[PDB]
Amino acid sequence: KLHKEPATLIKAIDGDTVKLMYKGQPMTFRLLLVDTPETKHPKKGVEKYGPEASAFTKKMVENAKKLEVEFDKGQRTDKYGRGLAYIYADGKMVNEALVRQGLAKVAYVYKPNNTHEQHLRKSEAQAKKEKLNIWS
Repeated sequence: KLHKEPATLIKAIDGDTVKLMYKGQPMTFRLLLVDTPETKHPKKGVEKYGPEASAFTKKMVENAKKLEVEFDKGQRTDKYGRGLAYIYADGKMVNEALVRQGLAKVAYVYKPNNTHEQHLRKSEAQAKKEKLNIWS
C-alpha cells in the first residue's frame, strides 16, 4: 500500500525535477512516469513547452501549503541518485496535473514502478482529445 510522506520545497529545477527536503536530507526528485519538455535537456537544450512545463511545476510546488512524496513499489532512486516519486501539492498529484494540461507525456514505463500508470494514461488521452499545449 503506497503511502505519502511530507517533504519541504527547496527548489524547483525543471518541469520534471524538483529539489526537496526529505526526512532531513536535501534530495533531488524526478517525477515518476512523466516526460516533460526540458529547459535543461542534455542535447537539445530549451525545447518547446519546456519553459511552460517548468513554470507550471514551480508555481504548483511553490504555492502549496503541503507537499508530499509518494514512492512506488520498485526502485526508489535512479542511476543519478534522484528520488523516483509521485509528488502531491495540497493533495493534487503534480505528475497528473502536468499530463492533464498537455505539458507532459506519459513516459516509457518500467515495472513495478507503474502503480499510477492507467490514471495518467487516462489524463493524457483527455489532454490529447482536448488538443492542449503539446497536443494542439
